[PDB]
Amino acid sequence: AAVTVEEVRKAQRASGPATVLAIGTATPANCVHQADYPDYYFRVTKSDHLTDLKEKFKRMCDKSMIRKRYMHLTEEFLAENPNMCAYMAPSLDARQDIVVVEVPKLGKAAAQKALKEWGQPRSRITHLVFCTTSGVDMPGADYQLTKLLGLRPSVNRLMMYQQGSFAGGTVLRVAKDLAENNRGARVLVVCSEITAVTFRGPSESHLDSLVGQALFGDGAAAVIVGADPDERAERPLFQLVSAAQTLLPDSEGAIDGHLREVGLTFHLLKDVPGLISKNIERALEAAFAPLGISDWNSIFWVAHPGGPAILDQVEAKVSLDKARMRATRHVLAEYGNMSSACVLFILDEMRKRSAEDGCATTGEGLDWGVLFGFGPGLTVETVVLHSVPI
Amino acid sequence: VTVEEVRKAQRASGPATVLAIGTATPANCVHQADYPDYYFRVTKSDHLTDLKEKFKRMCDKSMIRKRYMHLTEEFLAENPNMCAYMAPSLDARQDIVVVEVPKLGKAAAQKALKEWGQPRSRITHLVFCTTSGVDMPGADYQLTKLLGLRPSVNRLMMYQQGSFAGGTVLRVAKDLAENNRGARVLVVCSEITAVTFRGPSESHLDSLVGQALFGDGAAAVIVGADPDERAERPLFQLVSAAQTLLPDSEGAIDGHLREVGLTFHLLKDVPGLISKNIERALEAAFAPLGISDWNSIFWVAHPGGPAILDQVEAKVSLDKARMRATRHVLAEYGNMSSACVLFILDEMRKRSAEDGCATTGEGLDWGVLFGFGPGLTVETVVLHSVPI
Repeated sequence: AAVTVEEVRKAQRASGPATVLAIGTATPANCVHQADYPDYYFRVTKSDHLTDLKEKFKRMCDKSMIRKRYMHLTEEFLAENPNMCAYMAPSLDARQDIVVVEVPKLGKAAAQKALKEWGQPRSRITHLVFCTTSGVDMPGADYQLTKLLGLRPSVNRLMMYQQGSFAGGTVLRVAKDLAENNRGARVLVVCSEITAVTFRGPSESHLDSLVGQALFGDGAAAVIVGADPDERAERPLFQLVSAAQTLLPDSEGAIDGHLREVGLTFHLLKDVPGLISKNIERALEAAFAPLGISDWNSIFWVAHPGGPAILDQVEAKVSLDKARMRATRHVLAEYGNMSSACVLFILDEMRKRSAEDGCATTGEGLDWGVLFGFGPGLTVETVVLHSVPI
Repeated sequence: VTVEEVRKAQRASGPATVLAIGTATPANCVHQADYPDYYFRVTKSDHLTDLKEKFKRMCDKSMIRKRYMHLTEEFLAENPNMCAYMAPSLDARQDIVVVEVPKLGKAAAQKALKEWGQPRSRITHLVFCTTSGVDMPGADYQLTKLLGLRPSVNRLMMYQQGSFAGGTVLRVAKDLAENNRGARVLVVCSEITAVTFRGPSESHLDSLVGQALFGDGAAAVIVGADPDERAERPLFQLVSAAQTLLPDSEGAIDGHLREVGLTFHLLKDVPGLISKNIERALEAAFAPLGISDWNSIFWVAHPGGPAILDQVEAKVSLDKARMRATRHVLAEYGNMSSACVLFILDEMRKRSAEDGCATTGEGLDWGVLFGFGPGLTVETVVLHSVPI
């Protein structure tokens, strides 16, 4: 009645670009070393008699380029739940009972670290973006995390369920609009993935699911995003310049994922590394041409480590310097494939190594960077990042 | 090129505007007057006469005249596990909704896109919201294919949201259309009850009441900033958007996706809790605008149930005409979860047209859209009508 909508819009809106104010990561305590996983996995699933199948899983884990992973699932638990140890056995209820609890709990550990580095009180958080691919529930994990952290009972929550490995970029793309369109907004972004929904025994008939057993790991990464940082009170890490999403052509059913009574099952049709390599440059050009940037070796890289073959085939297609994917490959080695949370681990790794290596910026000395998310549909999320002087 | 130069050229200017609304439902229509007989027949529960009497009272007090349901008596005959109260059936239910949910959303999206009149290539964002099943790639991907939208459309997949997500999608579309020059957000809420349909159980009347209220439907809305005065005709403006959790409302509405499907659980007094807090939500949204006469703003309230509307309307002594659109959608469609408030929007502007009302908001200037759902979550969207 007093103010007009244009006056509200003018007042409501923020200035400046969405900025990463803090990054925090967390994993389950239980740590499984990749060198020992073929024996561990084949023992807990009672499959040591399938010798030829175990030999293939050994080479699978050898090619994985993963040194270790963290998993909430323990041998003691798995001994009590043979329905989650067989390849195809009704067990979704058992799996949901775990993830609907542990996924929010692990996200709290990651967000607690991000908030402590942030230094501001939780009460300043105005937006919560929670993303997971491990189970669904109502109220969602976003509700669980809010209660666990004690966030304001008016936080604008966004719950990303069953998204897939590309959601790491989707959450940044979402946070970018939330922080930039609302003046004092402070967005807590949380990705949390626990493999208890996809863990299952081996089968010589469904080898695509076997690679998942060699790559998927548990973990959560939290990020605090906001525009117009408070100087001397907040420490800008990266800037979210732009975000785009796209579907690669001829990639229709490349990676399918179905939530059934046997839990979450993944199905691999078509060459995923090849499909990404053939089109990565086109994604790079769409995001950096209006920027006047052509040298793909002049920008710091953040790529979802879906598998070592994806990294190799993209690094070879565009002739990347082997230092550009150093942070990406490092996270894959110490954590495995953690689905959406992976790209947020690499961000934390890149900035951590940069400050420890005396780089000029948080982006390995470079100014501009690119963040790639890869997942079902052959969806590619592309986020143009910018570093901050160190 | 510096980041600041990007930000200035990349963000939109005016307020987020609803440019079109389209709705769609399954063909099969089921009349509330016959549902007690039908429901207890297909579920083979006619031996529970005392229960059938309770259900009949549920349906008669529901203020629902008819509902649309993809589930047919023929299909239910071939799937007795979905007619039982608790029997393994998630695979069967998923097989339906992963296919029909995007398809029903396509029917509504076609309508909306037609009224919009612009080429489908101009759609830059897609927000897909459903509580009926999950899949990878999600329903957003299937709809992108079905509609022929551009690859590179920015998709947001809202799975397993609940009955408050009608407001959620608007909140999302608002920030998307306002921060990005040229963005045109296609918003689709699509719900199908084949994931919650189940037989009756004397020990769980709360699940039984869901069987009397929930219905199928999809609604599409096209949201954009800075409309084209020539090619585009605005319908509503999204001024603000806010979500909040209601105190002492823990466990009021729970929903679990299990091997027997999606089961709903009811604790506490949902209408009493929403009525007890509705005035705080109004004041929080409208006090900074100088508004305090709830009778002089149009209303779009999620019709989670008749009691909710009655008790909210009684709390603020609402002019009974303020809920006519909400209650009509409830009567003619039932509780379609997230899509409800969008159906109500469409019925508001349409009734506003054939009535000779000065605005799309029943002649009024400012309005409120409420979404109610699990966590006792309340979404509050402040709207502004458009002159007719």
